[PDB]
Amino acid sequence: GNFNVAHGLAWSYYIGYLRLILPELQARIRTYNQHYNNLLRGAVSQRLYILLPLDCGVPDNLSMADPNIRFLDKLPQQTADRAGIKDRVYSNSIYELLENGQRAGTCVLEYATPLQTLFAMSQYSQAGFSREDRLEQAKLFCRTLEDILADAPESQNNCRLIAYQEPADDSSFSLSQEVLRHLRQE
Amino acid sequence: GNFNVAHGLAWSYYIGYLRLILPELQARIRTYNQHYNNLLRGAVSQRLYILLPLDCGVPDNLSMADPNIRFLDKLPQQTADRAGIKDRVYSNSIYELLENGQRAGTCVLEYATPLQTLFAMSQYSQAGFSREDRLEQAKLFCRTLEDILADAPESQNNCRLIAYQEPADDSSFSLSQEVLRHLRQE
Repeated sequence: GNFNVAHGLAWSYYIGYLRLILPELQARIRTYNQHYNNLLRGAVSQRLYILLPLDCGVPDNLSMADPNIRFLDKLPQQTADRAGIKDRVYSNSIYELLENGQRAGTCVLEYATPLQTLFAMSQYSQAGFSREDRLEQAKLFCRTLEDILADAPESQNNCRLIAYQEPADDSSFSLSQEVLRHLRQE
Repeated sequence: GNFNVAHGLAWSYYIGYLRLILPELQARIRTYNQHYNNLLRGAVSQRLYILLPLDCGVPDNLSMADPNIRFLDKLPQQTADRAGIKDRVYSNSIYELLENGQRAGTCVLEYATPLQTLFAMSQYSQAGFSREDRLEQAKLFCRTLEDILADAPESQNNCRLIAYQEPADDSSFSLSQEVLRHLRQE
C-alpha cells in the first residue's frame, strides 16, 4: 500500500549479491576444507549463514556482538571477475563458534547489509522513520527475501536466514548459540 | 499499493551513497582544479551529474555509450575512512564532453547504479518483470529520488539528475549533448 522500502531492499540484495555469490559458494568452501592444507580436513559448513537482526544493528566486528564468535579466516576466492557477472570477487569471512572456551562449530557468516540502510533511515529525521517502522520493514525484508529464495534454483539450498529479535530489558541472548543451533541442526 | 521496488532502491542509493559522497564532493573537485597542477586552473563542474536512463542500460564505459564522452581523470580522494561514516572512500570519474572534436565541457559523471538492479530484474524470469515494468519503476525511482533530495540539506545543490529516455526506432540521441545542455545551463 504505502512506501514499503523493504521490498526494494530485498530484491537488490538478491539480484546484486546473493545470486552472484551463492552459485560458487560451495566450491570456495570445498577449497578451504580440502585444498588449503594437506595435514587436515577443514570442517566449514556448506551454507552461507545470513544474520538478520530485526533491530538492524550491524557491528563492525562479530566478536563484539559476541565474544564467542571469532574470526577464523577469509573465504578463499575463485577467482573470476569475467564469468559473466562482474562484481565478483567478494570478501567473505569464516567464523568459529566458541562454547565453553571450546570450538563448537565453524562457518561462513555475515549480516544482511541492507539492514544498515534500515538502521540509517531511522536515524535520519527527514525519513520520518521510527523504531517500529524499522522493525516493520525489517520483518518485511525477511518475508520478501525468503519469498524470493523459494522460487530460486538451489540458491535457497546454499543459504540460510537467521532472523532474530533481542528482548529490550533483562535481555539474555547468545548469538553463537543461535547460530550453533542452526549449524547443529544440520 | 503493490511492491514498488523503486522506493527501496531510491532510499538505499541516497542513504548508502549520495549522502556520504556529496558533502565532500565540492572539496574534491576544488582539489583537482586548483591543487593538482601549478601551471593551469582546472575547469571541472561543481556538481555530480547522475545519469538516469529510463531504459536502465548501464554500459561499462561511457565512451561506448557515446564516443564524445571521454574519461579524463579520477576524482582525487580526501582522504578519510573514519570521518564517521565508513564506506568512504569512493572512486569517481571526470569526463570531457567532446563536440566537433573539441572539448566543450568537463565534469564528474556516473550512472545511477540501482538501475542495474532494475535492468537485471527484467531479465530474471521469477521476477515477472517486463519492459514496461522496468520503465514504470525507473520513472518511479527518479520521482522518489528527487523527492528525497528536496528535503536534503544542500545535497540537492551538489548534484543534478539527468533523466532521459531514448526513442525505440530511428533513434537520434546524443548523451553528450544532453549533458552539455545541462552543464552549459550553468
